[PDB]
Amino acid sequence: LVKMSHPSGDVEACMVQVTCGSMTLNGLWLDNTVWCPRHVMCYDALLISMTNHSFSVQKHINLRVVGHAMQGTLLKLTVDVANPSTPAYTFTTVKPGAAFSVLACYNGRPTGTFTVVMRPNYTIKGSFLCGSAGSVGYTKEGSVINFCYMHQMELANGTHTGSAFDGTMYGAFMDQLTDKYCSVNVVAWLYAAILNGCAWFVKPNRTSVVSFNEWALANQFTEFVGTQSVDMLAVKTGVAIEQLLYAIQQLYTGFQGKQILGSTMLEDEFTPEDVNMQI
Amino acid sequence: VKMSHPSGDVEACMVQVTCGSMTLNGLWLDNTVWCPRHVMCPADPNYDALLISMTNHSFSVQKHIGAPANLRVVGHAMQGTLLKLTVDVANPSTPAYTFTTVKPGAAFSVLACYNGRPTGTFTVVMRPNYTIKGSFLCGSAGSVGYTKEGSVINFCYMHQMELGTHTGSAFDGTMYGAFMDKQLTDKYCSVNVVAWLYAAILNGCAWFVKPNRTSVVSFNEWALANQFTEFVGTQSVDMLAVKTGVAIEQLLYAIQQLYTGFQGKQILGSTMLEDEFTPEDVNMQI
Repeated sequence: LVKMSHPSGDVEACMVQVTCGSMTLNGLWLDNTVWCPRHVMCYDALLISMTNHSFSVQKHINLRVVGHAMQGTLLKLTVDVANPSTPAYTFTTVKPGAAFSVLACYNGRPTGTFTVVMRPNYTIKGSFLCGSAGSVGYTKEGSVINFCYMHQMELANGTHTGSAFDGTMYGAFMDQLTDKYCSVNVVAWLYAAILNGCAWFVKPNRTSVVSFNEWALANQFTEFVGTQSVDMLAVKTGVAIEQLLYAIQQLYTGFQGKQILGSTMLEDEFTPEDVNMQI
Repeated sequence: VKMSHPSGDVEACMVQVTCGSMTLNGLWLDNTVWCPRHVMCPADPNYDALLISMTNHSFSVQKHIGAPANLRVVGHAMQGTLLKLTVDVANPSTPAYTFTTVKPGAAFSVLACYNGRPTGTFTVVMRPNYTIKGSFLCGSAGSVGYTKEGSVINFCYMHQMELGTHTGSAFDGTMYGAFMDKQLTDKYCSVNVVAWLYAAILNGCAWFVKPNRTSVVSFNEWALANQFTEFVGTQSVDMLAVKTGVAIEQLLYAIQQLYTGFQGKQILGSTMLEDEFTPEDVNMQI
């Protein structure tokens, strides 16, 4: 079990530096659009201020701005060349629990890639430094890249958030509720354990989904919704979901010893789809 | 967080290499395609023999990503556990590159491929027993590991086999830890826990740094019998030691008492030690 990101090449070819007056950060060049975070101008008063000569766009790794809009927390620039390296793409929101890949960029230059999970408090625990705004998070299905996160800000140490390409910011933060354990990913990780001969924590005892979801409201766990991915894990291991929901209720109380895939606490950052693909 | 280099560069150089009924990945730089030598093996073999049996067209090289399609093999040599295949088209997308061998504790990025197609990228550290903890399935041999200083790619790994651990070749042909294409006990990476501690100090968890200090030379001989690696300090560590004020010898003592166990305490809310982040990592991310 490894934190595994999509290869970053397709996205790499779309990362541009967008600049406006003093501030500069990362932009996403798709077709004739350049997406970027709007605080590049620091709002409706600020938009009237600018002209197309207020934005310069550079590709590092020759563009003129001939259009300007704002859409939510995002600037929708238009440019005179369609990116010849534009992947087949989509805009979509990620619901909490789900994982996506991040291309961390600075001054329009990609420098790192890693995977994060969209936390239940609508933040993400990645590694972002000053000027990484405009880095893009994405997943990939078949051949269609699917862009789901533009980076914008850092709330406290290590907690970051950002927007979907519809301009909406995750968790409505303007340019934090308590975190919870993603119950369905914990379930996946527990199945991953069983599939690697580490099954000391399984009992015949069971907790119904409804009982667990009530218990979850009281202990900062997410509502469990079963999926085909989880069901396939159930079949292969022989161990029912509800057994795992019981073991969670007990393991949270403490590991009393005793390890699971090298960890002393619960892991909620690997998804069912993650586990299936890797095991 | 575990953080791999962008892969677009390397993605441009991945090909599929076919020989008989066997297919895996190769790396395409200049006129040379490197691939693991067991692509020659039908379902203990004698590689020098099979390499003789190789005819002008026993090798086929497809490139799937970017602009297709097929490359003609023009000559074939063996080197170590790899094949050096020469092709008449030079890779236009070849970058500046070197062939470095990583040492244990060092971290490199892997690009996992299947039939020439990149499918995922992650980061491993090379284990003290010369294995890596990857995610690799059938047909992933040929997947390459690399680091990038400047815009220079340091290719350091070609994936060969599964032992649940993994190993492969340096690009000079030599398998890591001298495994054969037909496991000693792991140890804790002393310098990487030093680096991990330093990230704890830098983050507000500083309780373990008693003013007592164990020297390098003595921690080392201690390590030889408690499954730690010989500590070798580096300028990267020293930056992490000036920024905190805590001396290396302090944490070397702290490892000696923390190995016994955490006595009901948390560092980074970890009960065991983490040896999978490097001083370079800490320096970059904190």
